[PDB]
Amino acid sequence: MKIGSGEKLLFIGDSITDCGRARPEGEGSFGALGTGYVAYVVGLLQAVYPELGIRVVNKGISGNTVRDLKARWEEDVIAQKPDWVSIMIGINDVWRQYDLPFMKEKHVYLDEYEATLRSLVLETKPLVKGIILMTPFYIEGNEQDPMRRTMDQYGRVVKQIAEETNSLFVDTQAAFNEVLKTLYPAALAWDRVHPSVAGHMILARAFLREIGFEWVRSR
Amino acid sequence: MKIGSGEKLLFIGDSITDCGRARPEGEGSFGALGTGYVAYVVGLLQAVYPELGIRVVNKGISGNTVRDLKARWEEDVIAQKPDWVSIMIGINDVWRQYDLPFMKEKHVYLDEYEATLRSLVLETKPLVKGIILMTPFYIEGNEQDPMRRTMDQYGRVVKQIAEETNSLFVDTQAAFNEVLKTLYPAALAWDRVHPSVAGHMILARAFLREIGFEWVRSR
Amino acid sequence: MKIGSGEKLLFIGDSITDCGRARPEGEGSFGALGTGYVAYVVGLLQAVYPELGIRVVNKGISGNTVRDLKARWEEDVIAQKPDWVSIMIGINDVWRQYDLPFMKEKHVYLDEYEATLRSLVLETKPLVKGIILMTPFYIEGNEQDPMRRTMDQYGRVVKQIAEETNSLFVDTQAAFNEVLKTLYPAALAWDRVHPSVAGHMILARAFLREIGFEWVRSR
Amino acid sequence: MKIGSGEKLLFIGDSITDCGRARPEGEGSFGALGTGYVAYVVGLLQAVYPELGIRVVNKGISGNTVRDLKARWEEDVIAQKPDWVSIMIGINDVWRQYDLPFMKEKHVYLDEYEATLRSLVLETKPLVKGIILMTPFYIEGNEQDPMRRTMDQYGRVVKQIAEETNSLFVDTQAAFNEVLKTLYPAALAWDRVHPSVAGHMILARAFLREIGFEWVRSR
Amino acid sequence: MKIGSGEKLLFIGDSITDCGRARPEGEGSFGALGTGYVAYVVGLLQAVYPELGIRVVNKGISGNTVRDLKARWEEDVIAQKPDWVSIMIGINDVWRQYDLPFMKEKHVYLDEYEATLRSLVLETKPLVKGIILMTPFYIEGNEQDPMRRTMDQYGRVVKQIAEETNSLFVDTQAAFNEVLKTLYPAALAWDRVHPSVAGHMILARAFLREIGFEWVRSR
Amino acid sequence: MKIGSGEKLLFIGDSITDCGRARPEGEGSFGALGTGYVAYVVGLLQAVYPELGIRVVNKGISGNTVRDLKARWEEDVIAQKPDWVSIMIGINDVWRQYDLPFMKEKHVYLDEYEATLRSLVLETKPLVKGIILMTPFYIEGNEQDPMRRTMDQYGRVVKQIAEETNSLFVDTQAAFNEVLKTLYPAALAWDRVHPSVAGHMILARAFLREIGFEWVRSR
Amino acid sequence: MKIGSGEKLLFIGDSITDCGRARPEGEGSFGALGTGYVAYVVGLLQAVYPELGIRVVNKGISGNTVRDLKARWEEDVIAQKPDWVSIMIGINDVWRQYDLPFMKEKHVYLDEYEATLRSLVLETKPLVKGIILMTPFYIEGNEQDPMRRTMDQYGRVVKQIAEETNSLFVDTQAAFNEVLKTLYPAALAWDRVHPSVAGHMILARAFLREIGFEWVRSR
Amino acid sequence: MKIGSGEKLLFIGDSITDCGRARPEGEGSFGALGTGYVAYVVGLLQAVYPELGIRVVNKGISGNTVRDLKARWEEDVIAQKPDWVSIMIGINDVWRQYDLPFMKEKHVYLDEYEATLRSLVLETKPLVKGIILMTPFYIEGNEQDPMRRTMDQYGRVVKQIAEETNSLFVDTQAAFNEVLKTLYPAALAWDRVHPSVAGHMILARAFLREIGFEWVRSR
Ligand SMILES: [Cl-]
Ligand SMILES: [Cl-]
Ligand SMILES: [Cl-]
Ligand SMILES: [Cl-]
Ligand SMILES: [Cl-]
Ligand SMILES: [Cl-]
Ligand SMILES: [Cl-]
Ligand SMILES: [Cl-]
Ligand SMILES: [Cl-]
Ligand SMILES: [Cl-]
Ligand SMILES: [Cl-]
Ligand SMILES: [Cl-]
Ligand SMILES: [Cl-]
Ligand SMILES: [Cl-]
Ligand SMILES: [Cl-]
Ligand SMILES: [Cl-]
Repeated sequence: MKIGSGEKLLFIGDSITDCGRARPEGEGSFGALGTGYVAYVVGLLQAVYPELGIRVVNKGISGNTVRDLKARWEEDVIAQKPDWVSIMIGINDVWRQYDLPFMKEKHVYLDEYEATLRSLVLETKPLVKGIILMTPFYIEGNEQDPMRRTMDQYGRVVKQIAEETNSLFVDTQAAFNEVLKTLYPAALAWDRVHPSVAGHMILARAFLREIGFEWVRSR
Repeated sequence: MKIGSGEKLLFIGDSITDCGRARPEGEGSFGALGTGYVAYVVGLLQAVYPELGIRVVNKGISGNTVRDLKARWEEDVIAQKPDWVSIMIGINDVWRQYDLPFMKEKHVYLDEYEATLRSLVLETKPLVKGIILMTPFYIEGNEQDPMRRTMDQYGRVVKQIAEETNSLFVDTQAAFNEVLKTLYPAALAWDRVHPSVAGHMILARAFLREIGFEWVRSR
Repeated sequence: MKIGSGEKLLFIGDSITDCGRARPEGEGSFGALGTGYVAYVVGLLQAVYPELGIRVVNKGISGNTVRDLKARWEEDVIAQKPDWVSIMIGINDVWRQYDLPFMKEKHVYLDEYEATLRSLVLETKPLVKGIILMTPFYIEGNEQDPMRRTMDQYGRVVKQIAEETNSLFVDTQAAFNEVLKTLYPAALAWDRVHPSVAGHMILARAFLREIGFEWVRSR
Repeated sequence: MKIGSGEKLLFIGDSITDCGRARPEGEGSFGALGTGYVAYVVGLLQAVYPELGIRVVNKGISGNTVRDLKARWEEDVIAQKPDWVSIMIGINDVWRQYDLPFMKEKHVYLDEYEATLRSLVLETKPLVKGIILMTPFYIEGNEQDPMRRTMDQYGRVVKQIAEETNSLFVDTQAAFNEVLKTLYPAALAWDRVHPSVAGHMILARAFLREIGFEWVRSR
Repeated sequence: MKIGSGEKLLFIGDSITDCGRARPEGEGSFGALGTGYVAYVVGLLQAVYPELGIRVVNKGISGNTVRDLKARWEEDVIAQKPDWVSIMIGINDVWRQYDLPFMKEKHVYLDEYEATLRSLVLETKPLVKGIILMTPFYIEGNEQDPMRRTMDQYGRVVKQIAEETNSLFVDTQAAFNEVLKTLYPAALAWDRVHPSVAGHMILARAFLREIGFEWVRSR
Repeated sequence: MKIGSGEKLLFIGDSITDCGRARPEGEGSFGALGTGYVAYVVGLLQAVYPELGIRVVNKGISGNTVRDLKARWEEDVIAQKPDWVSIMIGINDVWRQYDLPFMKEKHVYLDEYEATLRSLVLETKPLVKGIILMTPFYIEGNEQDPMRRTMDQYGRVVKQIAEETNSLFVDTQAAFNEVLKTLYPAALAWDRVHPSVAGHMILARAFLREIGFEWVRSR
Repeated sequence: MKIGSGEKLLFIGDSITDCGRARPEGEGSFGALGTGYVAYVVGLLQAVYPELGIRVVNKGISGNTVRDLKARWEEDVIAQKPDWVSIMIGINDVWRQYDLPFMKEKHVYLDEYEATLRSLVLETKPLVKGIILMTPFYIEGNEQDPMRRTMDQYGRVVKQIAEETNSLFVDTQAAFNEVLKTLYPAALAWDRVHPSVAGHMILARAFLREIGFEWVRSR
Repeated sequence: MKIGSGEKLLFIGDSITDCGRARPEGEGSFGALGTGYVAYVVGLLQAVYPELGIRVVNKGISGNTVRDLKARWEEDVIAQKPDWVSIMIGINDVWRQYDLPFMKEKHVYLDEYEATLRSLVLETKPLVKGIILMTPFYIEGNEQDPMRRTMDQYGRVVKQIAEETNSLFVDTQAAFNEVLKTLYPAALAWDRVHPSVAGHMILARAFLREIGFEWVRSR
């Protein structure tokens, strides 16, 4: 378990991270974390590692791109003095290109995305114990569907950044891809983005595996 | 125009037809028709052929398969004594196979679909002046996406029942396919099924074209 | 088609233009345009000309007169940098004279209306590709009903302005008048102002015809 | 005053009568009567003739035609054992001909109107102390507007049934016509049917005048 | 009729005047006047004197005493430039003494009430055509019930002020007292203050009589 | 204490008893009892005699007269098998005579009141361990107010049925009369019937005193 | 009775004091006091000592610790110029330690609690007639349950402060403890903090006993 | 994994099972399962064993005891034809003894509990592929708290019915007891029964462990 006793873990991202969390503070055991993967992660950490006393904060905001993250980074991340920061962003940066193809100011293209994401990591890194970069995803098994193919470009950039900055790394697309050998997307998400509890459990599990959670502790 | 003065035109189908129509009656100029293609059809007929005096009833019900249509056919179609019946059914018959793959009782497989749709068309045809069979559709441009491929098969059944029964036929998939040469599905429908006003306009236009509507009357 | 690829078309007016559009921005494919003629225009443009990529903004506000338009023109029109501006105003300028005949400050009489409308057109014209002036209307077929007779005076002023300024011109009253050879007003609008889908389709069609939309493209 | 001490006065009709009255009972001093002319009548009677002890019941139902009155007459009129019955019906009988011209089953044409109203009056008359027939009306000053012209015909039927049955008679059209020499319809009722408090006062005053109310008692 | 053509009549007071009027403006034919005596007055004036074109504004605020009136007098009265001002205040000034007898700051005793009311009249008088002073009231027929006896003291002060300032005068208590020879208070108002439509009609009639309204005009 | 360990105490009456109790059951510690004197009684019993283990059911129904109690007596009283029944009824029996003086069917005059209450008490008495008859009341200190005077008569009937049947008796009027030497009615109840928490405490205290509650147990 | 005629008694605390009181003022006979012990105290004082005319203000705020009280003390206590101040605080100071054991900034430990509480008392004492210190409580009968054991430490500090400052003292825990010889906590409060009416009556009674209330006055 | 491909797993119990599941059906991927352990189980199965194709139905109903389960067993369990039935019941059977100690009909004492649960298990076992008996629980670490001690006894009954019937068994108390070595109950559940997401994760994990789930499959 990478995360130590008494440390503060902060999640940031878009609607997938937000999932109705309390604004602004995003912190608490009784519903403030929202109803998705972040809450599940916290639940599993308290169920299996209750004695760690890890404080968890949810700073997800629905609709955000990486441009949006940068605009609130000082208040929502730096000022919280976290020990660990998890980032999942990119879905909207890409989705806008495809759902509102002529509203170009809503789009964040790959080279802006890469430099902005890198800027967040590099600002943050000297201030925390660690960073977890989670790729964006698209719940679509055809690698050549245009949005899937784009998403994969963004996920490859995240991986490159994590390698270069010695951050932890969660490939969410790879997690979905395993399940998509069996299920058509619509069984997880009608819209291919916002999933069922199952999808959120896919995400929470992928995150926990990368931080060295054990389902039943050797300890 | 195939449809003539004083005739009662009754539309039946699933959510795409329903669009929040008034239940049970589904009839009237002031919101009873719902907010999608059926209303748009009636509006355009009224704007361009006000003198036709067509009465239009919306018997769409969200969620329905053709098995559900059969269960209400007597009270919602035959008892309304329509002159013209327009049917668009099949989306849910297919979609349940993909979004609830393990709840097999909710699926209506091709054998049940064909037999049932066929039976409804045959029973109805001698009772009315005319039938219009509209294909189901899936807003997805890849013919080898599994659900698109299934939907195309269901739509071949509809085409061949229309041909056999000398019913009018509207190929709604082909109408979307044209726009899909330009737009990614998400620009019309996040979930590839329930579209924007533009999608309902694609549907209304396809219907009207098949019934010989003229945008500006030749006269 | 007068409107070119990539251009921004902005509609302004009263409740007939507003129809519940999102405030303040009024822009988007999924409901921000409201539920009336503006949305229908956009729907038909995307259904038939998806590749044009025309951005459309709805700046209608319920209750407005031309005095009101002038008060928000800089923020709601100039600052949007549109390529095309469509204006429909006058209904309230006139209606107040008849529904609140003793609340005179709510009235905008014809000579103020004419000069104010002209001022908007002349301010705007050097900044855009084109202007579309749509007359106000009253859904009443008796030319000598007092409100109808007044409305027609205002529509004649709009026509004169469009001719003088080389704007495009939509005679909405003439569009209604054709339909009113068959229908009593109440079949379109109980209040003779706010119509059914059919009325909105009358308007959308009238607008599209003036910009050279084709229902089925020669192209 | 035609109406005397301890008598039960029952009003029946459509929305103009209903005005949100309590269902099913329609009786009582504290809001059960609704918010229009029936309540205003009861208030004025109470203010000026408190000692009369008149009981008043509102059996108005929004949307009704005379065909609807007949269907509920037994339970809503005869079973209430009133002394005096006031009827105002006909607006919807007419209005449906004009606002839903093609839904002919919703229309109640003059033959059905006369026969039915006549039958109700004849059946009721021997069971009660008195009947008051109030004309329907249309807030429109042009006698040749098609709906006004129809409404005037229906009102001639009412007048002649009242004369034949020696019922009291209230010419509500004539009461509006007087105000319409000054006001355009929209100042009283946007839709020419459901008026402001002023319109309900015109109705209440016309009723009271016919029953011999005095604003200040001669005594 | 004291009130002339084109003049502005403004009502001010407490909840009895307010009756849910629109804030802040309190002016309009379609519900802004609230649902009580003020609206009824306007209704009767439009029904019988439509050609007068009298503008009416409702500045009632629930809970107010005369202290409260003075605090908003410049914005709610002076700044409206009325021709006629009607005042009804005192009910709360008195009621608080009896319902919250130990919350003394809510009480306005008679000598403060008299001087404050006089100050409003004297400030206003040089700016208007006329003032109408309506007494407060308490719907209680025992002159020796403590609250009734107090209320009567306040009404006598209003009468004295009206005489001294040559204002018009409405004795609302005397109007109620006539009806209370027949009805127990609870038939008009459970709380002895907020009445039925009948009570509001008592008030509206009392006001109209003092301004020389005729129910049927000699004119 | 008259009431003993393990006994079921059932309260019945009108709004004063109901106070928003859960329907149909009316039983339980956590809000089912409503928010007035019945709940206050149960709370005080629990605070001071927790060991008594009294079960308490609230069968109050807003609006009821004794005629309504009779109509539900079998299912709401006898079928509950109580040990002790507390009745407080009469307010509405009286109040309808005064607030709806002309709706005579809603009145329950003294002959019906006495006969009915008497019959209920006689039928119930052999089936239970004990009955407590609480007078109705009117929060009004003037014995010659007409409704107070009637209520006092109804309360004499209750007292004399209690004496005859050796039932416990609570004179609720006398409990209010004591406070009314100090407070005007409006300080307890604007409408002289439905009081503040203080009024419900006056009722609860009167009940408890009659059943031999001690505020601090003598032990 | 310690509290004299005309004096102002102010309660402050957490949710147990707040119980939905009106913000900000917290004062009035008709619901502003909330629905718990404070209201009950006022009810009993008005039922038994109506002539005292004691004004009572509720300044409870849900969630508060003693740190929170100190932050609003000047506006919510000093500025009200009370004669008597009752304080009940500590429940949250303790509860947070146990429900959110890793959100340490929400905790108020005993030595901070003691000094802060003392500071409030000492600031206040020269400005009032008297202070009533009510212990916090936990509805749990096992003295060695960790939260109960902590709560008792805080209650002992309150007692010490009251002794040192010559304040009045209410041991709420001792009151509960008597009832907990019979009832399991859940019969009073599922959460062991927020009780039924019974629990609130326990509190109100404990408070009244300490101020020398008599249930039936010797006087 | 004990549970195999294509099998229908039906969960039944009280609120802890229900968690807002869809009624009556309780089945489906998109929210029908509710928001607690049942949904979490289904999500984890889907994330880790998507190919198993397990159908899962939630028949939990808030408030139920085993007496309630028996009353609906035919329609909610047997008629669903499940392969696997998971039962968790007993919380309410116990809790009513403690929170409503005097409403003895609501209690289900150990004799009724054992007999009834036993009978259900015996009747069901020959009709299905397997049964999983989950203990009730109480989030309380003191074995001598009276309700914890009772709950432990009920849980011994469940264990011994499971052993006798060769049913799978989940000791949910033991799973909470482990976390309770660290956390006070209030950190998981204020009321010691309805827990946070962490509590539902403790339950889901205990279930999954008993059915041989692997967090990462050995393969
Ligand atoms: Cl929380
Ligand atoms: Cl999002
Ligand atoms: Cl409609
Ligand atoms: Cl559907
Ligand atoms: Cl949108
Ligand atoms: Cl408008
Ligand atoms: Cl009523
Ligand atoms: Cl109607
Ligand atoms: Cl208005
Ligand atoms: Cl008021
Ligand atoms: Cl309860
Ligand atoms: Cl009642
Ligand atoms: Cl209050
Ligand atoms: Cl709190
Ligand atoms: Cl679902
Ligand atoms: Cl439950």
